[PDB]
Amino acid sequence: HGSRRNIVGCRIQHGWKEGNGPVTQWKGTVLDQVPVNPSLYLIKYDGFDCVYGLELNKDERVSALEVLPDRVATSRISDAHLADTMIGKAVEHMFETEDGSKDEWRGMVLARAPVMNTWFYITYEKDPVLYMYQLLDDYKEGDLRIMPDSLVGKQVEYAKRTGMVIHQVEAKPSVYFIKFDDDFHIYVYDLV
Ligand SMILES: O=C(c1ccc(C(=O)N2CCC(CCN3CCCC3)CC2)c(Nc2ccccc2)c1)N1CCC(CCN2CCCC2)CC1
Ligand SMILES: [Cl-]
Ligand SMILES: [Mg+2]
Repeated sequence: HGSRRNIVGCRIQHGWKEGNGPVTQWKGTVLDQVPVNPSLYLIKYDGFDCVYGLELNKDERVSALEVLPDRVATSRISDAHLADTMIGKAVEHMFETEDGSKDEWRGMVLARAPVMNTWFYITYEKDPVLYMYQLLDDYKEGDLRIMPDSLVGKQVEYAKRTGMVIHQVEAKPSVYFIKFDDDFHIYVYDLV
């Protein structure tokens, strides 16, 4: 009935059209495939640090999906001990604004990212979606300071809106990834 190759670990490009807007072009890297919903992929789009969830084969807003011949480089971590003990910790993450002023955001390092092995999954208190950064390099730069059964498959309802729990964070088993309807962000909540 039709068999194709898997796209996890591959870089892709596709067109995007929402509403009466024009078709825009995008490049990205497919990070993983959700077990409790294999149609849902986690993608890191070129030039942005949020991890997004899209059904790249069923979403009618997607067009001209192609797989690139690019091979994501398998670099070596410059500091395995720091990379290992940093996971699961609360952090202060320094960012830079327009005027050059510095914003500092409370976050938590969740895990090492797949496919891009020098990047880290991280979420923030005032922005609880899934982010990806090369945290070891910010740490050396001095912009990162470190501080001292599964619900996957269930649905969660919030009043601000329904989503599904798609992943349990290993280092913090009460923290889960949630994919909400009609929102391509991956939310990171503590479900207690
Ligand atoms: O460049 C972005 C950015 C990104 C995405 C977005 C943003 O929302 N999008 C951009 C790309 C995404 C790909 C998914 N589609 C791509 C094809 C299919 C679906 C989705 C949409 C954004 N939007 C924007 C830009 C200008 C004016 C109005 C809206 C902006 N930044 C700068 C860094 C900042 C960091 C915030 N964290 C710092 C500490 C804690 C929070 C985030 C915003
Ligand atoms: Cl904060
Ligand atoms: Mg603070």
